[PDB]
Amino acid sequence: IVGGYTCGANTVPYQVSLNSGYHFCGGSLINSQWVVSAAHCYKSGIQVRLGEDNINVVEGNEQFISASKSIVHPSYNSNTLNNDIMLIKLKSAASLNSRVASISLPTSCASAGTQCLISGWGNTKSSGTSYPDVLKCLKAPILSDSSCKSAYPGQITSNMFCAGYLEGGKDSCQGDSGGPVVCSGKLQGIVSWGSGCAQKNKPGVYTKVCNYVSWIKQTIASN
Ligand SMILES: [NH3+]CCc1ccccc1
Ligand SMILES: [Ca+2]
Repeated sequence: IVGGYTCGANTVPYQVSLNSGYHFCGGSLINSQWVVSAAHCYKSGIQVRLGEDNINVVEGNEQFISASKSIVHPSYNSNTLNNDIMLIKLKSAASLNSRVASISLPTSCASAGTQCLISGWGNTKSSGTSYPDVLKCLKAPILSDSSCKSAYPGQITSNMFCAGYLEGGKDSCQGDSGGPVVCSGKLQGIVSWGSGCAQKNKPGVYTKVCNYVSWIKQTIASN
C-alpha cells in the first residue's frame, strides 16, 4: 500500500495473508472455511494466515490453516487478468472471533465515488521498495468506468474497476495482490493489477466481485 496508514492490529479482521514460506498475497475471509483471493495468486502449498498484524512476529491472535483446495475461476485469463478471482477452502474451519471475522459479499455493485478500504502488506514505495511488517490501509474511491478505461485503453473489462487517485501517490502495490477492497461493509474488489503503483493517471485495477457472487455462493455450497 502506497500512501496509506498503519491499520492497527486486527482492525481489518477479514484480511488474510497467504503464505508459502513467506507472505505472497492477500485474501479475504468470507466464511469460516473459505477465502477469496486473486486467481493470479494461485499456487500449490498455501497456508492461510488469519488474525495477522505483524507478519514476522507471533503476537497472539493468529490462526495458521493449510488450504485443502483452490478453485480458480473457470474463465480466468492470465494474459488479460479477466476473471481474476479464486476461492481457497481451509482444511479446517477458522475459529471466528473479534480478530478473525468474515466479510460479507455484495448484494449489488458499488457506484463510482463510493469510498472503500483497501489493505495489505505490499510495498509502500512508488519508486523503490520497502515492505512493511504490519498491515497497511488506504481509503480510496471507486473511479468512473470511463476514467478507468481511459487510463488503460483496450484492457478494462466489465469484470474490473479502478479505484484510487488519478493524481497518484495513493495505491495498492506488489504484495497487496488478492487482498480486499471493502465498500459499505461489502467485499466489492480484489487487488488485481495496474501499471506500477501510485503513478499519475495509472490507478489500481480491481476484480469486480459483485459479478461473481452467484459463482462464489454456488461453488462454496457444492464444495
Ligand atoms: N495497483 C497495482 C497492484 C498490483 C501490483 C503488482 C502486482 C499486482 C497488483
Ligand atoms: Ca503475526
